[PDB]
Amino acid sequence: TSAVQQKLAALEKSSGGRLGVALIDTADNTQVLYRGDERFPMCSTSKVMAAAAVLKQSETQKQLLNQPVEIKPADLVNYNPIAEKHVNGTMTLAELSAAALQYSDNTAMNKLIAQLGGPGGVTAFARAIGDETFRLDRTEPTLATAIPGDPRDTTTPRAMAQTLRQLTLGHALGETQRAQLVTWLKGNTTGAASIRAGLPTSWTVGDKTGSGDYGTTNDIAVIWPQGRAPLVLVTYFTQPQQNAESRRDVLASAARIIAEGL
Repeated sequence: TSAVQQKLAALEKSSGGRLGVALIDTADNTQVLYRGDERFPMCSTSKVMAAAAVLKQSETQKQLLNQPVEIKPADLVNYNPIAEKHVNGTMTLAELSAAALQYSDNTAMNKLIAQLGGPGGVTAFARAIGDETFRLDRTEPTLATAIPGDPRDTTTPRAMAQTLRQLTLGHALGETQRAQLVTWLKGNTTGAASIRAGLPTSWTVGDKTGSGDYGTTNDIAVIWPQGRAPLVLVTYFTQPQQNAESRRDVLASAARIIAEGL
């Protein structure tokens, strides 16, 4: 048990919940894992796979991001901060992807899932890029029920870190697509209290957060320190009480521990 793992375990013990961490240090290809093969509910971190899948479609359908998609009243779900602005109108697939990734818009995620043929089409893209662990089973909002022990809509911290690496640093997408995905993740508006809050302020970050029932609080990030090779960090957290409060501080603290542990 490494020093870093002792500090993560102590964090977890202080928190009352269950913590999952994976780091990939791309310089050494070194990894640090904490509960690294346990399943965790993904909640909105799954939007990264869905958006990536659509980007993969756009490598042959070249104007696909420009395609208008009607937003109907009946499309609206539980959390639609961008899409309620465009009801009885349209949004493009790039707009929908941005809304999903940068504001965690759930109606936008559902449009991405639809474009891929259902939750199975998202899982199909994960299997196509090598990830045998991720599984998306539901649409929003039910994918975030985060019920303890439920395998639906889960991944592991190990798998998700490998996937995020392959998507943002490793050629799973076309270079136009990848740089889109990076732009989007760097532009996330919902991550300031999560991984970003635990990292040196000179480091550039792209991230996607997630949140659900059972106080589920997640973040996945690609990290570029100035001076050294980038890192991928995945932090998942979930709690025993169905109505538990969010704990983005845990994710920040987990990130600080990994950053100080390099």
